[PDB]
Amino acid sequence: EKVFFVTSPIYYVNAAPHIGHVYSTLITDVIGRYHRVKGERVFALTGTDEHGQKVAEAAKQKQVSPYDFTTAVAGEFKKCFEQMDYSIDYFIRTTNEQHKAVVKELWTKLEQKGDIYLGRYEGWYSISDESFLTPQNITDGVDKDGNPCKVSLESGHVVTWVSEENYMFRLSAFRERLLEWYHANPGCIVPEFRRREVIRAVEKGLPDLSVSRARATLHNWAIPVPGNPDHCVYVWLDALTNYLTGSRLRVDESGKEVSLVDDFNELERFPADVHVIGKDILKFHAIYWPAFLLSAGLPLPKKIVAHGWWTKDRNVFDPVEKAEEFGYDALKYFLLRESGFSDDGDYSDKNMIARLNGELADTLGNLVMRCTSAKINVNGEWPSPAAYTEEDESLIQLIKDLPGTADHYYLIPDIQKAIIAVFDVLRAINAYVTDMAPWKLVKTDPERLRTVLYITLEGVRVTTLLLSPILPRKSVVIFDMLGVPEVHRKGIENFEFGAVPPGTRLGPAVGEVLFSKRST
Ligand code: MET
Repeated sequence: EKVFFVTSPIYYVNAAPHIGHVYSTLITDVIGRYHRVKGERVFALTGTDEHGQKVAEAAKQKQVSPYDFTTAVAGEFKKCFEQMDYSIDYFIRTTNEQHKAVVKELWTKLEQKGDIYLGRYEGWYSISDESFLTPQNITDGVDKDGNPCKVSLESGHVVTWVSEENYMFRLSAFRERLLEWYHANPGCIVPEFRRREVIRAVEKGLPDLSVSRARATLHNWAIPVPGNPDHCVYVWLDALTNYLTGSRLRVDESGKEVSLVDDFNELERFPADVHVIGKDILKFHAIYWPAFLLSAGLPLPKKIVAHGWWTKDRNVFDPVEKAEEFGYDALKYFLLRESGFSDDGDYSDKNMIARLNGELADTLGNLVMRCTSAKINVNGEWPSPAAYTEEDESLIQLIKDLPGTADHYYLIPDIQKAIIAVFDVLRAINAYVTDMAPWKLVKTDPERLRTVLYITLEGVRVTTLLLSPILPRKSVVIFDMLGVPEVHRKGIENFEFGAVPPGTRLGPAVGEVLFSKRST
């Protein structure tokens, strides 16, 4: 039993935070939140990648010091994430002095294992991606000036030739072990088609990887190689090490770091159970990272999950403005509902309003009000049910199964599928409620209404619970309206049908609603 350790990528600070980072961190936040709902220990991690030529040259373009630049843009990332209302346990910065120490330790470990030698890298590089590319991954294109140039096929950013004496890591020696790893743990990369991609690439063969650069090239904005101050550590080896650092940091409740433990086992976080990443940074996490860890004699992460978006890029979205307009919880819902493992996503205002109105308001919202309405629930309490009809049983079955199903989806992790599963059950509850016409039963048959109302109430409680990682603020409101005690708002014990007893009283009236419909 360990601390469930989930991470987001750490984002370059060349520019202000935008939708892409918010999305990536959201996914990390949800996975964390679900596992806390199951009553597990969690450590969710996010932060900023502050070294390198890319970041240095952005600070240069704004005619400001790297220290001041990175610190300002970091504060912006932090402000954005506080504003987005996540439940992240720590925000790491690669400029952190304890992080630097961890990198040198890891470097020293790889060096002592014999896996680092002085060689040369002569070949193409994308500064914007901080990525080495072979000639098969470039093509002709254009720069900001409008001259003919070479560009990455990965991303379309400008590439440049590099010929440097660099320290090299023996990546080629780890090809077979990475392959054994991919096959022995077929869940280790998600979604499955990116697992195939990684195997195909490693199958083809692996060159050694440049893990240092000449200090002139990086404008001295990087961690020096231990025992060689002429060289700086590759920004990506620096960056990937944040996962290790984060796993070794004791943090106060204020969120500030206060100690770096010698040994990761001390905090029971490492290795990560899930690395959330974008599709643009797959090779670093599924090829380079496991190879460093194997060299270092460290344990590998359990899962890498690579979503359909980019970690970084240029339907314009200031996440905070859209949240101020449509709602924080609803914006998160929409991003998680609309985004599959691809770019097949419609983020138009039209479709956002359709989903807000269609699902959040009409399906979930309406259901809460019906089962809490003074009209239908005249006693304002959880009634004790009478005998169940077959129709009752069928809905009860769906509700009884929902947690196990949603659980598996959350553990893939495929949040979209989890959301869809909950809402399938919400549609079912509405259909039942339409059939039973409890408004009519209030007069006709109060005993039958007890049964119908209780099942409805319980369907709403369980669905809301399983949606609580997605709608953290609104789940609280729903629970308050239903009058569910705090103790029952968490824990797998409360995944069970019938956890909240008959006679529980509902919360007081607000009459403000849950999700107001936006005009079309
Ligand atoms: C260890 S994850 C580093 C990710 C990189 N800074 C990016 O924004 O893509």
